[PDB]
Amino acid sequence: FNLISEKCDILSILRDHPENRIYRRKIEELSKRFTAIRKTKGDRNCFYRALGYSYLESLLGKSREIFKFKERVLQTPNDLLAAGFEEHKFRNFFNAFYSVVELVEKDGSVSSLLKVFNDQSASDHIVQFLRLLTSAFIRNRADFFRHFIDEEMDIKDFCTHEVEPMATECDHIQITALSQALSIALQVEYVDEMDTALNHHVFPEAATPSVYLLYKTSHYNILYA
Ligand SMILES: *CC(=O)/N=C/c1ccc(C)cc1
Repeated sequence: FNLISEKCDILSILRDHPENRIYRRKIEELSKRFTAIRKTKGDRNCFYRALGYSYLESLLGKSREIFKFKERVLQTPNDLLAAGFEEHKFRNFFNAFYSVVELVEKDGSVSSLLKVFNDQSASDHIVQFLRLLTSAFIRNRADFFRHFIDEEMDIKDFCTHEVEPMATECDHIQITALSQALSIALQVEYVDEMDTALNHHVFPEAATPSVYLLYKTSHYNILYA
């Protein structure tokens, strides 16, 4: 369980910030709204790894939602090809993501899903697939990211340097892009060391979330409502 942990009580993370007034206040508040947490390894891949695991976990036992997600995943090779990725270079990463989706359908257990995401090889193939898909979806919608995010940014250089490579950190653009690319509704809770309100953002704005993440000390952990 070195990449994604077992579930722990929310108040168990007080020990990560001992004798810190502001962290203690916000974790106590968070505990009023959430019951449990899973921790992720802080290796620069934790956003992709957390979102991937938590979203597939939320599908277990839901036969219609699994059918619809499988249908979308089968079309993602077309997104990658439209953005200029070559099939023989994405094949190994697509095949690893499709395999874990069939595992959700066929096997249906938390234990089996958690083993794949703690297997360094399988888990890293999954993360690399999610990074390529994020890149593709941004590149195919460059005017949308320029219009609504940043009219001055260089989209192709940004994807090359800050999306595709393993261990590169995320920002709002990557979160928005992967959310839209797989139709995943997610809520991020923010815990920083300023004397401010505990606050959250939902991606996309309207939505009812599937997934809850805690962003704290540059790190994304998984929350349970
Ligand atoms: C999301 C992820 O893997 N974060 C890792 C991390 C932890 C701490 C710092 C300072 C940078 C990156």
